[PDB]
Amino acid sequence: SSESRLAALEARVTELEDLNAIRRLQWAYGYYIDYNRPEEVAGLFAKDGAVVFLSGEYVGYEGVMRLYGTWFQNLFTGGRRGPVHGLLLDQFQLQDVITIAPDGQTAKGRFRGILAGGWHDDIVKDKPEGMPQQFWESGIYENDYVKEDGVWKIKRLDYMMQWQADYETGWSKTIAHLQPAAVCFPENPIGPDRLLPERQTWPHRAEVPMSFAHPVLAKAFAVGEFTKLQKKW
Amino acid sequence: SESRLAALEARVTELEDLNAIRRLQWAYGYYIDYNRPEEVAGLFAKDGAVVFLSGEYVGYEGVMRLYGTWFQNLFTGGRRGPVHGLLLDQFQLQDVITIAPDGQTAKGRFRGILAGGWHDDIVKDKPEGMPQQFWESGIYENDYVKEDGVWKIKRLDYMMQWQADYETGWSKTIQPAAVCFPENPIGPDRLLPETEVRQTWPHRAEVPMSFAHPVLAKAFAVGEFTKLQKKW
Amino acid sequence: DVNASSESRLAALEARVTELEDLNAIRRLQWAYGYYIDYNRPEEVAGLFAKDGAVVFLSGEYVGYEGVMRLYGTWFQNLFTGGRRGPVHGLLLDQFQLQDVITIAPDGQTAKGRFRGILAGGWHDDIVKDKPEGMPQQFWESGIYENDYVKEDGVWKIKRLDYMMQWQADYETGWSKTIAHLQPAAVCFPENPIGPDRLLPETEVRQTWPHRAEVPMSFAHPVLAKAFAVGEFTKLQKKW
Ligand SMILES: COc1cc([C@@H](O)[C@@H](CO)c2ccc(O)c(OC)c2)ccc1O
Repeated sequence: SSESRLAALEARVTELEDLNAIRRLQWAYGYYIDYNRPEEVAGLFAKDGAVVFLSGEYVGYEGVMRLYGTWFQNLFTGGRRGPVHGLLLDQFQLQDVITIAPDGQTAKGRFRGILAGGWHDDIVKDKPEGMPQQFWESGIYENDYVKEDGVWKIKRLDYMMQWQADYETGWSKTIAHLQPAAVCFPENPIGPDRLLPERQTWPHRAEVPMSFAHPVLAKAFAVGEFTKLQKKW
Repeated sequence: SESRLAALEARVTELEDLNAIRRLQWAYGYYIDYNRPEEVAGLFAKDGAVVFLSGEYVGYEGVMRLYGTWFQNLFTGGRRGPVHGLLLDQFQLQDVITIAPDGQTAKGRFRGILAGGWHDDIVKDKPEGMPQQFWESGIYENDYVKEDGVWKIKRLDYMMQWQADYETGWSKTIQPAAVCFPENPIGPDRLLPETEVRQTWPHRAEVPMSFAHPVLAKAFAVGEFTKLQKKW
Repeated sequence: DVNASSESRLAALEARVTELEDLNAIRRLQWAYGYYIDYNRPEEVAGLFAKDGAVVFLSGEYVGYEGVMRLYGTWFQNLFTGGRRGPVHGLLLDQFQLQDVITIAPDGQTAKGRFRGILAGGWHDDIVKDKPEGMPQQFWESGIYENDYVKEDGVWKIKRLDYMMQWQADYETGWSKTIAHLQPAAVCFPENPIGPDRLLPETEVRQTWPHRAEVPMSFAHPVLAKAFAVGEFTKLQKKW
């Protein structure tokens, strides 16, 4: 009942540091992607970590460099570390809800991003056909983390786009586009390492289940009890 | 050593308390974006209240009536969301939380920015007089209680600051007293005093800060600094 | 560590808790800063600063209470509200604050922090008669902060507030349509009543969106730290 108190405090302070460290991975991730810097992004990942993009997984430093570098950086900046003249890709990061597992060796986190993106008139000659010149996009992250040798790293980065808009017309006017199945790397040089089982896009919606327990009611939370209090109108 | 331990334990409790109160607001946001009124109501103390457009919605009943009977019916036709073509993302940010000296209540300032709308696929279901797609921002100055060791929302006070049709923007935007529940099926339980009534954008009104000046505290006096400012 | 003394363990916990409180206090200065500037309240802003602190605006420094009152009061408050503490009818200047990455120095007495803002700004049609010529009626703007902090007598204060605008847009036309405007060097106060106390070197002059320039990260790589080397990862990237 002094050793017990110290050990219990040490655990509590470790969890507070764990939360800060995991939130920092996401906030840093954002500052690196805004500048199309895939190297810093890949270094955030456990070597067996993955990024989920278009219903596949891009695995390890190779997969992360392929997605953010071979695909995105070539597409957006012509294969230059950013930022560069006339290219905006700000993915503002916010609203972290992080859950450390009981053993303190893994964690989950919900986050979200809002992207303001575009090719300025000065560089729109370099914009790929079929991309809007300036756009908004938002999505939800439900990510996994691992603590390796005392350091938190990204184990799974799963960004689920919720909506997109052309700046000029807004989210209400976006045309649905049917998403074909990806071909994997290596046959597809920018493809995923592997496919997920069985997402079509805005205006279609699908819940992203919360990784976090109800913060007041926890496992006792029952929807139906509360639904009884609502009426038709 | 007992004095030192107890003082450390208190400091760690306050750090946990700040995280727990911020979590209520961030979770609140993820639930409201999905028109999930049950999860929202469960965040509240049983004697909690929501202040919306100068009325109070009291307890689980008031909270279910505001977010369920009114908003969920309005936006999704009375379905837990998210649903096809309906956007109601209220991004939550910029927490400044003050735990009371006794550690049993707290205040927090927060803010939200809402991207909202009916996609062309579902605008047939949009009520008349609502814009198809809009931005809105507002400020929260909330109250919290720690009940049986658990932080809960005591008073959620959201004050809308501006709204814009997506197409025209906030500069180009163009309000009766509420009728209470139950005569108004979606009304508040009670009205705020006229003195606390807010008119909307372009009309503005300060939302006083719940937090002390973070550097000067009680010593902060505006007039001392105003002396240094000139006309231009 | 079951082999460490209880004293060493206590002291090490006390240091750890102090660092966690330091991070919260520094983030609070930026979040509070934002709520004060959104209301055009220069006095509360000035009080956040060390007395020898500065704000970097357009390649100059505004130094101490005087400089901070001059930038936010004499210049900005006069420009936006006609010299009234806000908020006021029809005037929007919301600079949403987010995405803190804060690094406390080893000695615990200084700190750096990266942050960013996104501004939704404008004059409502009701007050646009009072808008200065050459300013858009409604606009977006975003910028990056790389700030310095000092802990004075156990209180964290802003030592250097360095806001670097990254982009701006007229609401109607968007960031892709913004016209580059060549930015002349500032004239200092006092010859310029709203000017900086001193200029930064030409080498620190920034031209504006669509021109871009990195704002180096104040933080180490959060996983690899000083071991992070770009070239090792660049080897894994191919042409496409
Ligand atoms: C009180 O809690 C909140 C309420 C809001 C509403 O302003 C939003 C979304 O419910 C709204 C926007 C446009 C409307 O026409 C509308 O009509 C009822 C409601 C936003 C944030 C809150 O926390």
